[PDB]
Order: sequence, then C-alpha cells, then structure tokens
Amino acid sequence: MDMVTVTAKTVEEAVTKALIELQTTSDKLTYEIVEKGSAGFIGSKPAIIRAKRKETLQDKAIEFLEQVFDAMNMAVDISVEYNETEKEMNVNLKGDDMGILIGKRGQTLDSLQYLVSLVVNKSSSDYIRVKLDTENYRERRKETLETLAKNIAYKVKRTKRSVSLEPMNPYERRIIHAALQNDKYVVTRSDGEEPFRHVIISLKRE
Amino acid sequence: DMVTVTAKTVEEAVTKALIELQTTSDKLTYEIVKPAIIRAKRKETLQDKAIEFLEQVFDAMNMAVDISVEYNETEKEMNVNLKGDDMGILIGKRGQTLDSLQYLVSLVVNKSSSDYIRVKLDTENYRERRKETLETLAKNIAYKVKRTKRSVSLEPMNPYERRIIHAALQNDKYVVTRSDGEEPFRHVIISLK
Repeated sequence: MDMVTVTAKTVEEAVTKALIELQTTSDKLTYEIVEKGSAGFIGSKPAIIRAKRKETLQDKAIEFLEQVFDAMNMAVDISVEYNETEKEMNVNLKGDDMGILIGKRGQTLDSLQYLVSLVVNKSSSDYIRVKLDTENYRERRKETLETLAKNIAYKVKRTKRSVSLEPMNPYERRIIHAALQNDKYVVTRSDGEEPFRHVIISLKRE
Repeated sequence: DMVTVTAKTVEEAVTKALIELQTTSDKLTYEIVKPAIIRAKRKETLQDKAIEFLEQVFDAMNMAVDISVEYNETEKEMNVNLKGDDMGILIGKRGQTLDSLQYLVSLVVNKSSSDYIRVKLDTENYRERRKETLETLAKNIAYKVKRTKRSVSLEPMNPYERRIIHAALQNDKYVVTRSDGEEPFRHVIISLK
C-alpha cells in the first residue's frame, strides 16, 4: 500500500495538499489524521495526515488473486481492463506457471473467476461482470474442442466403434454436445460421476 | 524447522528419532551434515496443506471460517468441513462457491502428492440437504406439469444442479427432462410426455 504523509497548517489544508500530490480527487481519497495542528501567538504546530488513493476495484481483484496464486505457490502476471460504463472487468493471466496446468486451465480459470467475482462484487453496489482468462485460452480452447468433436465423429463413423472422450468439466462437455448437435450419423451423451465424467460418442441408430 | 539426532554413520542415525518422533520414513525430511549428527522433521501433512490453503483464501475474502478435515489415508480420501457464523455471507451462493473452493483445494493437495487424493469440501452437510430439496423440487414440478398438462422452466442453475434434476425425473413414467438456456441462465425444462 502506497501512503504519502502530508503536512500543513490545518487538517483541511493537508487534505487539499494531498489531493494535489496524489493527483486523485476528493471522492478518491483515504486518509488518517496523525495530528491536527495548533497556533498560539506563536506556539504553532502543523497538522499531519497520511493519505493514499481510495482503493480501486481492479485493486481488489489483483490483491485477491495474488493472495490466492501465492497460496498456490504459483507465479502469475495479472492485468485488468475494467470498463466502468459497461460495467465489466476483464482480467488476463499470463505467466510461465500458468502454462503448467494444461487441461486443468478451464476449471481453474472457472473457479478462480467465480471467486474473484464474489470478491469484486461484495465491494460494489453495481453488478460487475468479471471475466478471467489467459491469452485467449477460452476461445482457443473452444475451437479445439469443437475440432475434437468433429474429428472423433469421423473416427466412430469410420471404425464403427464407440469412443469415450477424456473427462471434462460440464462447460466443456457442452461444447462437444453442441458441436455434434445435428450430425446425421453420430450421437453424444455423457456419462460418469464427476470429476471422471465424460462425453461418449457413438453411432446413431434406428 | 527441525531437530537433531546422532548415531553411527547417518543410517543408524536416520532410524534414530524416526522412533523418538513416532513418524515413518516416507513422511520425514533429512539434513545431511567418533561422532555423527543429522537434522530431521516430520513433513507437512496433506491436511496441514489443505487447511493452510483454505485459511489463506478465506483470509483473502475477509472471512473467518472453521475448517476441519478428516482424512482416510488407506482410502486416500479427505473430507473437509467448514462452518461458523461467517458462512452466512455465502447464503445464495454456497454451492458454486463450495465447488470452486473444492477444485482449487484438490488442485493444491494433489500437487503435494504422488498417489491421487480424492478431496470433498462441504459446510455442515449442505451438500446433501441441497440435493434433497432439489429432488423434491423436481418431483413437485413433475406433479404440476402433468396436472396442467402444460410445461415449466425452472430457475437458472449450474450444471451440477441441473444433473440432480435430470436424475430425479430420469425414470419418471410420464414427463420429460430437457436442459436449456445460456449460462448463467441455463435451466431445466420439464415437459409433458
């Protein structure tokens, strides 16, 4: 936490001074009063305050996540774009460690996202949309799954033998189901208890 | 940090306070430093590690909960229960939040493990109570739909919940189960026939 300490004739002035040096605005300032001054002709004594910028909402997201990734013994670069008027935060995670959890990225982006959102939203009277992603992983994940869907349809279609995908979170499972929604030769249906729950692709009947 | 033991080489020394500290070979860290001495502790428990992590996350959310964690080693399985007044702030949310915490915690525990550990997170049996009042919900709309002969859309819910519904009317010899909508507005639709 930044906190600059400022000094001046009265608390009132100190504040104004701090606003200038903080380049913030009245509605964006926290401060604590160290000492209100005095004068006495002239036993004068400056007023002193300590002041930061009032903490931002992206501030609170980053903080939460650093706290969590750190708890997870992981190194990650967080950055956020908040669109005030549109009321959405977009938070990108790049970083060497982010790379490790490969398949596991989906659900981990998901959980973390859900949480970051509780956190941001409890500090906010308006509802905020927080999206938590890595270098377009969500999109590029979607493509590759939709591709998986199509390729392994071909396989069933061709080998006549039924194929079970690896386990996946429901969100992804849906991408598959949908990818094959109207395939003339193949059908999909998901099985298993979580988290070993998968889609099965097999040839359509009747 | 650690404690000191002295014997013959390092091995007669290794076997030493392995006894004194009631621990076993797999769980014990070792510092290789007429005499012969070493340093050793009994390494961080998976519970120690689960509690650690959650403790940290709840700290980050400004909540004070009481975690407790039973762990059946032979089964390689760990049950975690949290509670306390502060869990009131999770009222509507509970399930999602419980699931999201569950995932990251499992994530952490298995990192620090060779054999795969199956971990479940739950406040005070909520998990089951919730399954129950949903199955009940399923059956009541089931009742209702064949009574209006029409058809109804339930509220939005996550997939986990949606499965619970589908499951409940899976056999229901008079009415159909269809999921629909777009997250976070995906719902089940029970329809006649």
